[PDB]
Amino acid sequence: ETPATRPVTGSWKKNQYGTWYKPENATFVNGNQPIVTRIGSPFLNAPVGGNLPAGATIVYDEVCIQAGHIWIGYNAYNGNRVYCPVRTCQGVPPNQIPGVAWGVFK
Repeated sequence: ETPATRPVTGSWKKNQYGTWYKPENATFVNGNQPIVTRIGSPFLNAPVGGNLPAGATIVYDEVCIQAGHIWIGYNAYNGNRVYCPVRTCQGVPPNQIPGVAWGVFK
């Protein structure tokens, strides 16, 4: 597995890649802009899965922080780990600074 072994940061925890994540099951309703989604990894340098249409409702199970962005981790029908950037984050938690969301989080 390789996550953070010690009880750290509570909600957020850092994985082996140095990506901060948290398991959170929510619905992300994309706003008025299509978002570039990634697969496997939450990076701008990660393989692109496609663009998420504006107004698409995503059910995600994870939120990650990497590449100055906050990402949502969900799976596609092919089993792809799709990461959609949902907002920016200046720095890494616990002192994270999340920018405006590109949608809603239900």
